[PDB]
Amino acid sequence: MEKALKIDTPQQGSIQDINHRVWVLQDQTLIAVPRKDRMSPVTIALISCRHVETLEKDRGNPIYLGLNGLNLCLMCAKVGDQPTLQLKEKDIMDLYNQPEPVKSFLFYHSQSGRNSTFESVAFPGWFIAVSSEGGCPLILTQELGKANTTDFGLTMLF
Repeated sequence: MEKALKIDTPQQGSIQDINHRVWVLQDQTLIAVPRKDRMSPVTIALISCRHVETLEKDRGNPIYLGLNGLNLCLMCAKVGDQPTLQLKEKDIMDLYNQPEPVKSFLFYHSQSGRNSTFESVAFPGWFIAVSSEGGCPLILTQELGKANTTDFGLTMLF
């Protein structure tokens, strides 16, 4: 069970509100559709990792998030070259329910001036990119040349 917090309840909402970038799971990949007739709204569920007792603390607080609709959540994968995101098949309420804080799916949450960032716990050095620039797919980046969006908020509701 959790220690003593006031944000244990799952907070589900969205991120499209940032720049009208709707997110759609398309052919096992999340892609932003900022201008498409075939768009589909989704939801983003965010919850703390109650089994943080065995996790790191120095680097920052690891938590988990997922899409609410087709049973899909963040998941680190590798293209046999470098790490990548795979939000397709994963459950968030399960990792919360059972003491299985799988770092490969957890992300350290941070903030830097009204902005929030999320770094891969199993593989630090990379940040999730919300893709609010042109309309790129949801991927992880380690360094960007002001071409992606790593620094942003969320529109999670409770």
